[PDB]
Amino acid sequence: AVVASLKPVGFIASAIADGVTETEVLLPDGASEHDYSLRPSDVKRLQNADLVVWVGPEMEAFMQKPVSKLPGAKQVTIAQLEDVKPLLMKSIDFNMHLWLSPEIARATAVAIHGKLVELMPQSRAKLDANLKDFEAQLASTETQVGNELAPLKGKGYFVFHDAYGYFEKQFGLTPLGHFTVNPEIQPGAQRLHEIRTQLVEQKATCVFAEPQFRPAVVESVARGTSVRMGTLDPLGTNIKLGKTSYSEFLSQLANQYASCLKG
Ligand SMILES: [Co+2]
Repeated sequence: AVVASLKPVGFIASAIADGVTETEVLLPDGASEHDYSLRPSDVKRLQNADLVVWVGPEMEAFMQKPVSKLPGAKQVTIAQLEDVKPLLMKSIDFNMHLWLSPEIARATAVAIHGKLVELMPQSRAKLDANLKDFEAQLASTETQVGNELAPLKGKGYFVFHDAYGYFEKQFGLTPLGHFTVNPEIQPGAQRLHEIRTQLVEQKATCVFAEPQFRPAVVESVARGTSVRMGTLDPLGTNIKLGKTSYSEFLSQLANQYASCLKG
C-alpha cells in the first residue's frame, strides 16, 4: 500500500495506484493537519507501506519523527521535490498547502509513478495508463473549474484558514485575506470589531468558514453586515478515495466557492 499523510494527498496517490496497490490515509476525517498526533499503530503502517507520501516538515509536523525511520527511497516528500521548489508561494516561509495546486499535484503523481514502477515493474503498463488517465481527468477539471470561477473574478471574500493560495492563484479568484479565529468559541468584541471593519471597508462579498467551525462562529462575524456566509473544505472530507477522487475534490471546492460568490 501507499500511505498518504492527508486525504487529498491520498486522492493523488489513488489515481496512480488504482488497480496496482491500496492507498491509505493517516489523518482521519475531521482532524486538522496542524493539530494531530499519529496513532501507536501507524508506526507499523509506515514500516509496511510500499511508499509514504507527505507534504513535508513545514506542513505535517506530526510526521517528522516517524518519517526519519524510513529511507528517503520510500518517501515522496512533495515540498522537497526538485520540480515543486520553484513553484512554492509566499505566504504574505512558503505556503505549504500544496495539494491545492494542480501543477504540484502533477509533479506529485510523476514522483509516485516513478517509484511504483521501480517497485512493481510488472505493473508498468497499468501505472503508465493511470498517469495518462490522471492527466486527462485533471485537464478536464482545470477547464471546468476555470470556467466556473471566471465570472467570480472581482468578488472579494475572506477565509478563516489560509489554505487556498495555490488554487486561488491558478483560477483567478479574488481573496482579500484571512482571519485567525478560534473554531470552538464565539469571537469576543475586539476580534469581531477588527474583522467586521475589514468586511465593510473592503466591501467583502463572502466569508468562508470550514466544516470544523461550529455555525454560530461565522454567523457572529457576519451579523449586521451584508456579507454572505460560506463553507470551504480544504481536505475533501466528503470525498471517497479512488481513481477520480482528486478531480472530484477540485470541482467540489470550486462549487463551494461559487455557491456563495455567485451573486
Ligand atoms: Co492548513
